[PDB]
Amino acid sequence: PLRRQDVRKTVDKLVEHHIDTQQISPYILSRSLEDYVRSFDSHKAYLTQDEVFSHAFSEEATHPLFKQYQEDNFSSFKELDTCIQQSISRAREWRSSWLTDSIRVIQDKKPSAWASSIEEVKQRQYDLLLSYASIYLVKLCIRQIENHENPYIGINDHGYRMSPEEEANSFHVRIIKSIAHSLDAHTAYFSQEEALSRVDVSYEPYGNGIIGKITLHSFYEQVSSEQDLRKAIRELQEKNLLGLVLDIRENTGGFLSQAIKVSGLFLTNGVVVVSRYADGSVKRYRTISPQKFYDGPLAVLVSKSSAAAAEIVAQTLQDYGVALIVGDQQTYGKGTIQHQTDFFKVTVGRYYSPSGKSTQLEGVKSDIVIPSRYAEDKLGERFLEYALPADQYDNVINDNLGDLDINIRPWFQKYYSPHLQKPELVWREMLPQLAHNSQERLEKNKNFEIFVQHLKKTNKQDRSFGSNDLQMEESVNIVKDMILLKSIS
Amino acid sequence: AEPLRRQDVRKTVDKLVEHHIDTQQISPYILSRSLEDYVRSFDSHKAYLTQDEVFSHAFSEEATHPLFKQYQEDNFSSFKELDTCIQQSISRAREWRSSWLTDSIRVIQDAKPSAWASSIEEVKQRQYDLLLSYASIYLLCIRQIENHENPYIGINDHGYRMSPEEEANSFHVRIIKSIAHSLDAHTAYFSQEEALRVDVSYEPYGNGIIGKITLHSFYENQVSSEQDLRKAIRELQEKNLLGLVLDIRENTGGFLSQAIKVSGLFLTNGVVVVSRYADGSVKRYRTISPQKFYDGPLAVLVSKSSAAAAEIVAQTLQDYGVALIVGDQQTYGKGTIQHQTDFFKVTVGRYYSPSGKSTQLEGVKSDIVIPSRYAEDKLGERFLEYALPADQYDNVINDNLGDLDINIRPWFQKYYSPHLQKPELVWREMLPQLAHNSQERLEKNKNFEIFVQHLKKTNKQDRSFGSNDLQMEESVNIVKDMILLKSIS
Repeated sequence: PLRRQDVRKTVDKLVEHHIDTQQISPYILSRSLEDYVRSFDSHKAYLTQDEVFSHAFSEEATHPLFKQYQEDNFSSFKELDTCIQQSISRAREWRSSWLTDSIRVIQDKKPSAWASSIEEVKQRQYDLLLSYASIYLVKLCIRQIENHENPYIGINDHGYRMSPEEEANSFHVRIIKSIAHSLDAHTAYFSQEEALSRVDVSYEPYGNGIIGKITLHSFYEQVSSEQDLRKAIRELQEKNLLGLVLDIRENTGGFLSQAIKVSGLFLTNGVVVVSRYADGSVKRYRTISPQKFYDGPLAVLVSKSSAAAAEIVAQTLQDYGVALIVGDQQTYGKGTIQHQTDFFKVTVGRYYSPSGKSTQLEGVKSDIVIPSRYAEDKLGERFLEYALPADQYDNVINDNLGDLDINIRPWFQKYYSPHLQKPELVWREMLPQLAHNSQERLEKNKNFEIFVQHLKKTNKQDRSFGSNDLQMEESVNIVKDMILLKSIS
Repeated sequence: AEPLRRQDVRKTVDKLVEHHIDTQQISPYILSRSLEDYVRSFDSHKAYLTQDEVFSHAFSEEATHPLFKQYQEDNFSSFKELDTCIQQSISRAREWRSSWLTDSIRVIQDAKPSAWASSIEEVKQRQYDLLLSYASIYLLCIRQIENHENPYIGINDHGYRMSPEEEANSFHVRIIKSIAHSLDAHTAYFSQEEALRVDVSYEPYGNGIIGKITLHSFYENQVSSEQDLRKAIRELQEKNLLGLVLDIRENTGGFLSQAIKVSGLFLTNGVVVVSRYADGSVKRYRTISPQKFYDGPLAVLVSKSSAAAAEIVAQTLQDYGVALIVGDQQTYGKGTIQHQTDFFKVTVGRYYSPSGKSTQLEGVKSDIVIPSRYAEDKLGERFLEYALPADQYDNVINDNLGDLDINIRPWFQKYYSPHLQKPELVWREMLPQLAHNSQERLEKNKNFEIFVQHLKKTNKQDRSFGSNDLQMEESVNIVKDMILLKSIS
């Protein structure tokens, strides 16, 4: 199936629900041609810049796509899939001669620019197998770089060449997946064929009480992220809980449903997160009794790998000023919404915190910087190939209850609005004092001084920074300061 | 220069025992030890003699019974007998070495007992195991290990055989030094041939800082340990000095005059240290204006190596309860005074803390235990030969003025007694809360638990405990609790 005409109808099912773009344009197409050459190959060893350019970026290559797309032609694309074969044919053969001298092969870089000279295309295709070769630490190997090279032939799962009609899928599947990507970073296309269908807890003694350390790896869902934290915090309160550090440095996300649930543990009433979509808006409220489960100093420890769901919690607990966000200066920065539907996984709406500030290309900003593992690594959505720009929404901290029906809306006014959570000042007030001490503590810490060098690869001299969690130890020290500072106010 | 006759040794000793603390008369008991110390001074590893050769020449009544009376007659037979036997084994062990030299390549092989060997062969192995020891550290010896024994056989530094007097000279010296050692641990003779600051750092804590100060010694120019401390503290008081750690882990003593002045920076008025010589007693007052130089929480970090003036400061500050002693379970235990006068050092008296407790041999006890690098090692006064026993003296915290002449007390009744330093209770009450938190914090720390293993050499895998002072980091944490525990009161 999947004849040439299937693609134009396939995408119009998608674009109508897409978040920012709802109509194809040559701007989308020029990159639709690029993602074709970036899904294959991600190592840039098959082609020459000149060869890439003339077939991927020449005006003869870039601007006839329209109207060709509407026209279903795909010649500029078909020559590219013809041009790759020539590069493909060259690769295999080069390797055939090395099979002969295999013993020599055994002996033991993404410029975003392909090699200018063909003999340099040689050397890297030559230095390509070295990746999979040196991981151990050939026949078994050579297939691992060919199985993903073969869909441009029409190959079966196991190796047999299939009919042109089932060879027609791959050229047309990889023209649509190369389209879904160009719209934005978080949308790929899924074929039916591809559509086959907890919490660490520790504490440290301090004064006549303790400081809680809780690591949450993801928002999952009587056992959930909300439930286990409740179990932990309550168990800690047996000991005199004086402060709390919340670790989401490795939280790669989870249920939005749980992000609201966790956030409500440190809030009384009010909006937690807002998301518009293509049309409308929904302010996902949080309603709880006057009691907050944990009412005290709270430090949220994050990293560049902290995710959307984690960022939503961090950004929201920051706007209400019940939590100081410590860790890397900026979180991952994922603030978009993706949904299913075969098969599309498309970005449809933007996330917003109660203050209307978004986490889309900038993340949750840290009030106190504590560099994590990924500090010197370029990690974040901003570096994904097609990431959407940042926006902001109206501030909703004081809720007008303005997005409801007038049957329920009065009910809020009487019982939800008067006990609305007021953003706090006490913790963000002592912030310039806390940031000063942290900076001084880190500079005077030898282990942390080493850890910084170690990230910058300037640790020519070999030093060890111990076996303690350095990012956590500082966060504990920040909470120790918060407690004492409050105790003298 | 001058050699020494038989009659000289006794004359020199009489000069040595004139103002000794516990012994002013040479008894046979003291002489028996001097003969025992003679072999041990020569043979440290017990690798030259047999049990009997040892036992018969020193330990036997033929060896040790006639000692006292012979000594009065200025005769030293048993020493000459022993020295002769020493000379035999030396010559005996050297003709063994000569053969070991021929086959030297084999010697390069690197594949303290309670009692001497009960057979020549058992010695012959230890003598061989000695070469093992010297070669094993590598990672020649035949001459290096001769230097110790050469002056026993009449061989000088350069190796030329000395005159009968020059041999009798060195022989008499070795006797005297052995009689000296046998009086007590710190009395020593020196033959006429022999012989011829403050680290400051701070850690930020809340709206102020905690000061770390390392005092390597009590030195007394324009600079002393006291003045450097005053300057250190005053510079620290520019920032808000909330707490203070005083480090003396590697302090081995120094001037008593500085110990009095250092300890008086944290005390208002009263006795700091009491001295008792063979006759009479002295009270070292500290009269400062009621203004303490430093008024606040104070942790004093100590170790097994800390002595002896360092102990005086540590225990005096402990008795008034202005300082908590943290560190090793016990200090060195040096609680005696050495006078220096062809010169010798005589232990002439004992020191006492104001409460009347001696630092010997029990040392100063830490209120909170933070094991140092000597934690597994056996280090203290009690492990030295002929160490003197522990004593006790009257308490003086309520100062009699009884040691002053009766016509000078009027001043001290008028301006000194009404303002005595009263022992403080504020900090010693925190002790159980502090000791509990300190114990838990260490056990929950990975680096410190690795460090403890590293001491017992249980760190089979090479795990690093980091490049930070673990004992200081904890000492700061103890002060951090002390500040909070006071802020709530």
